[PDB]
Amino acid sequence: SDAQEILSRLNSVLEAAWKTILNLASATDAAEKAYKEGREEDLATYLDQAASYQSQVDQYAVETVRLLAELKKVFPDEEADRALQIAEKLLKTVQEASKTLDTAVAAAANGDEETFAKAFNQFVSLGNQADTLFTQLQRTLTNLNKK
Amino acid sequence: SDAQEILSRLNSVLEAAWKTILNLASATDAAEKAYKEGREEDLATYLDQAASYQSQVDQYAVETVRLLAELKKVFPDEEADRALQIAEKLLKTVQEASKTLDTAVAAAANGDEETFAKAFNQFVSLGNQADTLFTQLQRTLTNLNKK
Amino acid sequence: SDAQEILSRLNSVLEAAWKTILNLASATDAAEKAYKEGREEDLATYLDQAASYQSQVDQYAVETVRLLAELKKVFPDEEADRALQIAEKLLKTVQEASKTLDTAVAAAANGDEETFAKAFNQFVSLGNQADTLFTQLQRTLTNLNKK
Repeated sequence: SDAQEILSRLNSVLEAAWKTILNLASATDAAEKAYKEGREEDLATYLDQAASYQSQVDQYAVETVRLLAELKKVFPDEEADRALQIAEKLLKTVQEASKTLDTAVAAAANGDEETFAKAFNQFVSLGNQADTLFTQLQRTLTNLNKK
Repeated sequence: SDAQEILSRLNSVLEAAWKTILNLASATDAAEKAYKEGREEDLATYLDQAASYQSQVDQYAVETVRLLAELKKVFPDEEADRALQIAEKLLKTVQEASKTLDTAVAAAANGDEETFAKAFNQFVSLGNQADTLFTQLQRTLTNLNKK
Repeated sequence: SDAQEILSRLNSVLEAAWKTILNLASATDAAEKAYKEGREEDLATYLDQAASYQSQVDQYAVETVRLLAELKKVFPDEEADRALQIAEKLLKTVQEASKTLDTAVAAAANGDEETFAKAFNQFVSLGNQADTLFTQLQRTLTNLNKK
């Protein structure tokens, strides 16, 4: 409650989430390299790291929706509803990435490399889509904090 | 990686997975209660806890598949193939539980109770299917262990 | 140092402690269920989980007492002293709960249902006393926060 704690907690969440997204991208790049190189044990380690980071991204995206949902109850205006709709789409995308990574992780564990490569590429694309939404949300929040 | 060594590592993973499953069940029961009692914010915390334990169960289920896939490489076939098939099904089921719990967590944050309830009930049912597979897997492994 | 950093730290602590109190309630519910259903290994796990959350509650209560005393020094306030005396009752209560839970853990370990049942019932009751004090504490901090 009180929009100013909410907006400040939001900025902290998004700052932590961006770091997690960067770290996830380093794990993703490492996994792709290990796959190309044929190093299956390395790939397993990098996928497990990626899965861990993705779980944190998902958690932060959940918290982001919850904070903006609260903001919208406190100050029901067009802006608040727009910011919440972006965050809800961000959450949908990151959870779609999580599902796709799960498919890829299972396929690599099973040794089904065609399923793995397809799902892993879908996972990379969804991350890039999530990044676009993340930036959009940041721009909207700039308008809501008003310096 | 001898066969006796792999089988030992498996028994330890499944021991740890069972404890996580007990934690997941307590979190699930608590969420159901908070849901029934209309404690929105309490439910949110219990869903986050369930989601964390679920991700831990999924990681153990991945590790279990990886270990059995390795066991099938040290074998010229055995009841390894059957254990691996069960484990792969267990992983698929627990990942479906993660996917449905994600949907529920998002619907709860979005304030969409119909979508929450449908997904949460799917999550619970997949947990029961996973429990059956986990018990089946333990029974299969006992026959591979030789004491 | 500076009444506002102390207040924001107290805000963070009590928010973290409320989550821990939820986790304690879920473990307690789970132990009760395992006890009623006669699943002694499940019960032993859930008592251990309860004890862990209880001790985390204890630590947050310690930290809250220390922080309120610090606030009383640089922002003397009859609400800060009110909060401190509630926080100190809370600490005494949650410690008492830890003691009775220990008695229950030991009773379960010894397989002594008559000691166990008395200790467990006292533990649940103390947890309720603590929940009430925590509510009062929350309201008092809301007063101090003075919007």
